[PDB]
Amino acid sequence: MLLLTNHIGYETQGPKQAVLLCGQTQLMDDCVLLVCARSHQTVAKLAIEWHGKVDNWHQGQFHRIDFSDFTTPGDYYLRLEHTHSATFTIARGVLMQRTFSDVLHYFKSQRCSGQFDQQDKQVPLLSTSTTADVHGGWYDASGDVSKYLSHLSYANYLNPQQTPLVVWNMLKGLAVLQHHSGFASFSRTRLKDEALFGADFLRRMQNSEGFFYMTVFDKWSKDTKQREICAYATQQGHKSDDYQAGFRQGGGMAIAALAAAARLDTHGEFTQADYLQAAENGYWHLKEHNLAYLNDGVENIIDEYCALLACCELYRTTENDQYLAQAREWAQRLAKRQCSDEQIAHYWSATSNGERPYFHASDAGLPVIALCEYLNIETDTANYAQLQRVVEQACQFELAITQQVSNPFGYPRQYVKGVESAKRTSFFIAQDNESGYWWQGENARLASLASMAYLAQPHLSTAIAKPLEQWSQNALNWIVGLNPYNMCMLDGHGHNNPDYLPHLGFFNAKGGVCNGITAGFDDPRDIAFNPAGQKDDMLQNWRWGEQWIPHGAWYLLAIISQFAHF
Amino acid sequence: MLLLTNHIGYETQGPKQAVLLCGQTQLMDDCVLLVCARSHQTVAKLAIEWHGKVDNWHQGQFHRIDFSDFTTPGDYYLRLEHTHSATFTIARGVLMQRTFSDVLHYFKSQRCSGQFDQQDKQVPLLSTSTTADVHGGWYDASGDVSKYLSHLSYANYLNPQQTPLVVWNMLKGLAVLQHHSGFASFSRTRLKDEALFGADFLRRMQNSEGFFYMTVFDKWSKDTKQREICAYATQQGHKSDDYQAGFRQGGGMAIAALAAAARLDTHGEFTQADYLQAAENGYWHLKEHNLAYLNDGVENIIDEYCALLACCELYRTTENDQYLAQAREWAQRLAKRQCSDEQIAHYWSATSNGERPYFHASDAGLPVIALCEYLNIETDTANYAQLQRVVEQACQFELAITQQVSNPFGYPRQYVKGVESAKRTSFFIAQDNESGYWWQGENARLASLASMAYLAQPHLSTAIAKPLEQWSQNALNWIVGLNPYNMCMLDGHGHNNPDYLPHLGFFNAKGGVCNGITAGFDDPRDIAFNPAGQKDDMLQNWRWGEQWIPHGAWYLLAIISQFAHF
Repeated sequence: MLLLTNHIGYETQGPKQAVLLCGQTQLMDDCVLLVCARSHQTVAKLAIEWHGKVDNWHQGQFHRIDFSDFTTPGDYYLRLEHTHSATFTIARGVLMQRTFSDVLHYFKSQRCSGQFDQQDKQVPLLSTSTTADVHGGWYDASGDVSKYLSHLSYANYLNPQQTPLVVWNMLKGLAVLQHHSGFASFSRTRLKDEALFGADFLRRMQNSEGFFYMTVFDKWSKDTKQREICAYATQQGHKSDDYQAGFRQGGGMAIAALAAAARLDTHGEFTQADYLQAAENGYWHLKEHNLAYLNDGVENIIDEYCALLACCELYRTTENDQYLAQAREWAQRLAKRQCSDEQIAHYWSATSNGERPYFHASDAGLPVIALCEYLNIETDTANYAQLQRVVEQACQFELAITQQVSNPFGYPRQYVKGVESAKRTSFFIAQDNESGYWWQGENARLASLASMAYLAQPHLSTAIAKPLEQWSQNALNWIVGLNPYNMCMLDGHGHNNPDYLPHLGFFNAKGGVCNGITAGFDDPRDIAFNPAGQKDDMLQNWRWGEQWIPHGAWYLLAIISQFAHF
Repeated sequence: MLLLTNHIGYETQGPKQAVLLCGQTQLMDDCVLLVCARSHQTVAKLAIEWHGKVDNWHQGQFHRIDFSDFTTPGDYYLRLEHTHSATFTIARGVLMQRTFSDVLHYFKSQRCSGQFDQQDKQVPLLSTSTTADVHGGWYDASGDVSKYLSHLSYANYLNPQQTPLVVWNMLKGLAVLQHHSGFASFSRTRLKDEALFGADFLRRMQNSEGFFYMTVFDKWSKDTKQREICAYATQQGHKSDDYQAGFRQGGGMAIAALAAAARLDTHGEFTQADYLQAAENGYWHLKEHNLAYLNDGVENIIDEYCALLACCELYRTTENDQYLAQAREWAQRLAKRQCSDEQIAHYWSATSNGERPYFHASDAGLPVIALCEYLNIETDTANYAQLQRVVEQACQFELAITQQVSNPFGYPRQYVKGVESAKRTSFFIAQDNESGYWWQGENARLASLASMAYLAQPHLSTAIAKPLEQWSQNALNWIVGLNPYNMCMLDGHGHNNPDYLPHLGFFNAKGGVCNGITAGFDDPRDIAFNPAGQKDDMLQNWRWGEQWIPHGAWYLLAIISQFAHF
């Protein structure tokens, strides 16, 4: 008997729900009390909405309690007979003004420093006798002082955007809140400071030929002397000299950041001109050699969304028609990844035939986000209205799929497929993917989708506005404690914050978001977080408790997009 | 009915208590239940110890509940009829392994950066047309991006040690936990990284002539262009060109850090030789010109404790007898500050006549700490046994004074005197001091004293060991929520964390410790934290909610000393 809630709070003018975890499909009393937390007096009577089993999640039976129409600010909790929820807050831009500072502190806490950053001034390029100066940037995870543009390059369909995404997300934040007087001056300064710190690093990560180094990998040794520019593969981190980052391999996103970084009135250790050049150069180089840098030699959706962003950002900065033309092409290419099949319409396909769907535990939003950046700069109304309808259909999909089974928690669902298994709709990603091993929590994904929904509202019918308000909130709610494990994954907030590997001195950091909750280790249709079986297996326990900078970066853009939307 | 507890936990083999806040002097039933938090079954029956009123603290009536003899690890809470305490933990080195990481993250979060640090490369020296490169170090407070060796130099008896203390505390931490296998290798790396970052800054803060710059002050403007090397006075921060830091003005401590920094196998942006030189040079320069740099031209206790440390650290590093001789002199001088008067024995005197006692809301420990560093290096057994007895008597004092009135909370008491009041024993400092305005929370002071107790045990009888174990714990307990305001002052831990000025974007940072609780604003014998009267007055609300790097630094040394002691 648990009343699961957002451990932080709900928007005054926003969707609000909770979820009841119990034993039965119905109870005697069908009502829940919203109670003022100071006065302990009831302030609303709430109807329970029955549901029960969810996929095959062990914990028990789950039900929904909506209290959206309630719009009076303050602190409340839910009560149900004996049991009552944790206190939460209803206010305007609650998440933003509560967490934003701490998330940014996290980033500043995880800046590459000391021994490691000294060494990163003279880093071996694998297989050569060359060095590069690639100091700066952020350590990637609670237990990894390696620094990434991307990894899992070898699986092809999995490449997550890492250090670049951080930078671009931050710049994109500054963008939406420039002119917003409710965003404090010091708070704007802090976001520039961090963003430009990142930009500098991205600029340093570009080899003179025009490509960007993909990884600075230490094989998880925490050895200074093992820090090498490379790629790697498998869970044993076999290093390889394919360190050229293609569009999907984090290069596309690195261009987009540096182009946006160029538009700031201030700059970092490098000038605005320095950034823009590195962007333009880096783009036309990949326009030539992308395919040579792709492990399977075929561009997929990830390349398409990444490159579109790069072009959209370069046009904005330079106003040079070439880039609008390139955007237009990439957009048309991306719109082609919109596929319908015999059991679901307008899903995103990785492959061009529609045989393997797109699904991502990190950047799942970007398809729609990237199209929205295009729509923002596309003045020809034929092109606009075409790709407008793509964005509309893709959002209709996200809603359709997520509401096609019993889903009290509102957890965004997705179309997945394993290397050797059938296309199926799912809560979590296919564990049996091309990596051979890789799967973890999706907090990044959730916040990515949340961000997508908020940023798309400009280009969407007001028919589908309110539904996405809910979808996006339900995603965020999960991250901060409206989940079966009654666990806030944002550290230093809510309850039951998970740590990673304290006994080895690899702690989580306050303000960071951890990987999060996954499908069952043994049972794809169950749910798992640090399950007893594998909780102590250091080969597996990374999947849940460990923090990873994309989770934070997407959370940061989500809360800012949310703040802007109210 | 509140059962106040440590919001984190108690040592398995450590003193444990709670405090009952209620209405009455006695209750009907006189017993409290220690309850297992997982099984909800009783595990001990605890006697209440009656007390009632404390000084003139408004909240109500206070009683003690001791449960020290209970030594079974796990999670428990106290229950008393309907009401129960917050869950807490009993384990070995509980505070250290719970917080250490986060406190260090805080420091890395508060490193001087961005536009501010760029500007700190070319800082005007007030009244001249000179520049100094003083980039690095940590921002001083939640709402101050100025960087300090010390301030309140003008009041003479108030100078707190700031940036140097951080560095020295950290180095001193590394020292006690070198060889300690329970301190993770990565965790040692992080502490060096941060310490050496600090050392570099202290090295940069030394003008070539041999003195150190006292402050890098921006008049709280958060303006880049207002950053000037200077001193200042009053609450309006009137800048002045007396920027030479004497022994008490943070110079003594800066020497001590750089000397200890020289002993590390690794080094920062400057070499071990660079640090040692800056130390030796800086010392012999102050040995000459100290008096010229003191606002009132007279050395007081603060100079004596600061300089002793410097000498003790320089002897350890160089093994050059000159410094042991200097230590020996400073020690003899400091022992002279031990005074008895007609109502209290072996208090610390600021002035040489004993007319104004020493009391400090920051570094109150150092007298005894500095003598202990001397005792650590003093081989002549006459000198040792003399100053041994001083350290013994000074601790007997701290215990005597703190147990002379109804004191359920165990809050270390102190001998104070104002500009406008008689010598009196007190909980908090004299608000009516030489600053003209300055008084705040004493969390630094508490942790300073805790640290003192742990580090002194080597040189103390086992007769007075257990009492100081309790005193030190009772200090720490207060910081993390065993206080009338049921408030953990360590951010990201316990309950009711206070923020500072979020509406202006001057947030507290997770891992930091804030100023804390004070005497009543209107009533010296009451207690205050963000009281309604002054809570919104921005001229006064700094006194409570604001974070300040000494609180953190002393907390960090306390938890480390504690960890070492069990």
